[PDB]
Amino acid sequence: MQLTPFLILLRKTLEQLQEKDTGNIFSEPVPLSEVPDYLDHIKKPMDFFTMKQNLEAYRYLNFDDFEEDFNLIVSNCLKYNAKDTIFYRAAVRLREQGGAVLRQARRQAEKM
Ligand SMILES: CC(=O)c1c[nH]c2c(C)cccc12
Repeated sequence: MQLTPFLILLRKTLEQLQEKDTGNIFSEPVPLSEVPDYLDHIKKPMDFFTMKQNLEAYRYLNFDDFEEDFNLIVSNCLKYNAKDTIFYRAAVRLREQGGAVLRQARRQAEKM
């Protein structure tokens, strides 16, 4: 399949995922200066800005590459934050709502 339509699709999909994160809690890396124990629990931080950089660096060449980093955003947040927090529930909401975005986008990629 052709590269350019695939990257256009991933850009649109990433924008749709960011729209689901209405608090923008996943827009940029977790600020390690404020959370010095974060790396004690989380081996690979991820966020939507880093995903955009990876996309434009041609690091995502199949849908799994892209969805893996999305899943890291969600799983890191569930792991680090207590269940009774807004942050934890925001990851649950993103998993549910972003999952639906991802399933339709993957289907578009399969038509290529
Ligand atoms: C997504 C996430 O876990 C966080 C985003 N910002 C945070 C902050 C500021 C502290 C702890 C966790 C987070």
